[PDB]
Amino acid sequence: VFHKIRNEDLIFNESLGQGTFTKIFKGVRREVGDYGQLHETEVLLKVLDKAHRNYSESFFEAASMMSKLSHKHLVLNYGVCVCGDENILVQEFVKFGSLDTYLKKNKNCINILWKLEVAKQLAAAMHFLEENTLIHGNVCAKNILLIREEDRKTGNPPFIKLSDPGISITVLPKDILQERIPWVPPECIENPKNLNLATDKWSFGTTLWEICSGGDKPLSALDSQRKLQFYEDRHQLPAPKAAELANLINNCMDYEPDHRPSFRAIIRDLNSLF
Ligand SMILES: NC(=O)Nc1cc(-c2cccc(F)c2)sc1C(=O)N[C@H]1CCCNC1
Repeated sequence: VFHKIRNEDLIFNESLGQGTFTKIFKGVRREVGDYGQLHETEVLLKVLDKAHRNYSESFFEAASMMSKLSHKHLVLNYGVCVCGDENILVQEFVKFGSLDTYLKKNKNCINILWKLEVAKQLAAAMHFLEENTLIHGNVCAKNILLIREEDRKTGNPPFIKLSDPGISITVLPKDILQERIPWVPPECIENPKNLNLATDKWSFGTTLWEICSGGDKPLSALDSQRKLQFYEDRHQLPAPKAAELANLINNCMDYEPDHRPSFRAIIRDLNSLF
């Protein structure tokens, strides 16, 4: 199902961080492109920790998810590297990296109309998954990649893409899920089998909170057991200073999954701002 790329066509360079049970690297891919021309393509190389190769089917399923469909806001997958004892995804390389990084570093420079722009693009991506009845399962600012930055001359907005969700929370071990509170919904903490489309509405609300808070991670001062108890007492996240989106956030982060608004409704809400 995955296109096969030979290890000798791939150079592994700098380390770009890690995900849950994964390492990610900037790489270079030599390939034949349109019109027969040879190219050196920057790629993202994503390697599943060999200590955790038992999650490999989830690893590769989460990727084929993003390539079932084609959409302008979904990161492209190029294939899998065929090299022996290893599990390596080859993906589009996004130059400006993760949204959470970019929010922390540019906290000052971001205004309400940049949040709103990014928030809209994300909602358009989620709307598109919605219509296809496709669950992402791991919406968060770190899984949003900045294709391009705002341009203060052309007035052109940033453009973001959504990364694949990684190993699924249906198989991940319980303390990973609990540390992912409050991106993981209450119903999924209670039972990961409760993964639904309404999962992504909650996480979207958490991601909007991240976007309005300049790289702050919600509930970060709270250890695991307190995160759990936050959900027992049915608390809501604090209103972000930039508070234009607090009501939308709370509306998405509804403890009742069936009451979370559709992304069509969310987009209307976002489009009704001055
Ligand atoms: N495709 C691509 O460029 N990805 C990509 C590019 C990143 C990046 C790009 C430029 C500079 C830099 F420091 C990092 S980070 C990242 C990524 O996908 N990170 C994972 C880590 C944890 C959760 N899943 C997101």
